[PDB]
Amino acid sequence: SGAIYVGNYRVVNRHLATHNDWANLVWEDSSRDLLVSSTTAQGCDTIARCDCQTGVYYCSSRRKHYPVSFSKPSLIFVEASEYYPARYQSHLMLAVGHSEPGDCGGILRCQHGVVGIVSTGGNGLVGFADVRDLLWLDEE
Ligand SMILES: Cn1ncc2ccc(CN3C[C@@H](C(N)=O)CCC3=O)cc21
Ligand SMILES: [Zn+2]
Repeated sequence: SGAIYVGNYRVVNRHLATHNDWANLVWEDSSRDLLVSSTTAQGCDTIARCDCQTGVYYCSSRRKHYPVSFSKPSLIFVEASEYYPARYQSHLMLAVGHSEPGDCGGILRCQHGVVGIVSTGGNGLVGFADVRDLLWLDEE
């Protein structure tokens, strides 16, 4: 579990969005496993606007923050799960690291701010849904 709070927006994994998130929906994309909803309170996170490929992510299954190298956002095939059938997920970045399904929502960050959230994994590879291209998150 986990979310990004920037301005009057909440960014979560689409498969973990609540009824309030869908009722207050701003934007969602199944192929990215992302959903953004509106909030009443101002958020404190800053989205990174960069092409960093090094950062740190939080892994709830280890209660640890791991420094990683990660790939550029790309279209990657993702196996079937209880949430989606087998499909290609876009804007996904992989790193060599530990993750389990419940780790989705854990933030990946670089020196410039929030890069993305854990969304996929397995076989010692963790996958993050990129958010750096969503420039509108920085303005109302
Ligand atoms: C985060 N993580 N670490 C290992 C691992 C193994 C399997 C899965 C399966 N999965 C894929 C997600 C998607 N973005 O398609 C949806 C939710 C989900 O349970 C995730 C995993
Ligand atoms: Zn950066």
